[PDB]
Amino acid sequence: VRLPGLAAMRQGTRLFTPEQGEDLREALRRRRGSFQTTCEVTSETTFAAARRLREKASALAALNFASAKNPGGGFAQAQEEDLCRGSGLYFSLTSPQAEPYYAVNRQSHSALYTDHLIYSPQVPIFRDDAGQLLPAPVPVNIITAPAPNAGAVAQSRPEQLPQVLPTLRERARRVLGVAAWMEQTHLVLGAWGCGVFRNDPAGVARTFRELLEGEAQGAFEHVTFAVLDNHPQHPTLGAFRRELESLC
Ligand SMILES: Nc1ncnc2c1ncn2[C@@H]1O[C@H](COP(=O)(O)OP(=O)(O)OC[C@H]2O[C@H](O)[C@H](O)[C@@H]2O)[C@@H](O)[C@H]1O
Repeated sequence: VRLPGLAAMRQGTRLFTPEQGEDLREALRRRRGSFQTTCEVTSETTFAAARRLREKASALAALNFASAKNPGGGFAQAQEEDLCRGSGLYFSLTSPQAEPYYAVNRQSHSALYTDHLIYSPQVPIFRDDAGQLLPAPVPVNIITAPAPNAGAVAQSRPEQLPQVLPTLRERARRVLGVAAWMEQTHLVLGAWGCGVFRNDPAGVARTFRELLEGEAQGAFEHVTFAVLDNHPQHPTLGAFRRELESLC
């Protein structure tokens, strides 16, 4: 039997095309300065921070560290795979209205990818990190967007190297712009493409904080950076702790 909430979420899945970029900027403009934004940095999984926040959250959204080319990246240790094995996210990402995001990214033939985003609303979370069922499913909105593949740019098209950071900065701006357009109050962010995509975890942490300090200042109630780091040296998490300290 089909799981509860899957059909409503798949039916409501929506694509933001790159020609909507100024619609998303204006939504950020219009929402600037609405609250006192509290921003933590934690050790939890994206979905752990989600299930924590949901009882305080009018409008909960979390960022999927997405593959540009096939839904779920084709599945092993990555965040998007965490989200799919424990939620109905995959049923949304394979929806018909989302096909253009995967189709155009493939035709792009560029490691920086395009500026399409997938908004999946009310995605049921069914399991915790240990993998056990949940009493009741807890729903979360998911913005899906690929960070530029810094690793593939360096190994395949170094000419685009100077474009990695601008690309990541404008794309992060559209992610917050989607969240503002959908009037979301609580954002679960993280180490967007600092694992398999090889981006510099210091760079994405400061790019986030720059926008949270400028264009997106006050735009959301509560931002949670849920950076999972199992490596003993803890360099990813330590980069977001270090870089987000002034803003909290
Ligand atoms: N379950 C998790 N929950 C929260 N944070 C996590 C989790 N797993 C890892 N992190 C942290 O988030 C950081 C980045 O996790 P990554 O998934 O590599 O995102 P990307 O930007 O590199 O590219 C994702 C690609 O890899 C996949 O194949 C996708 O399909 C894409 O093709 C990790 O280093 C962790 O510190």
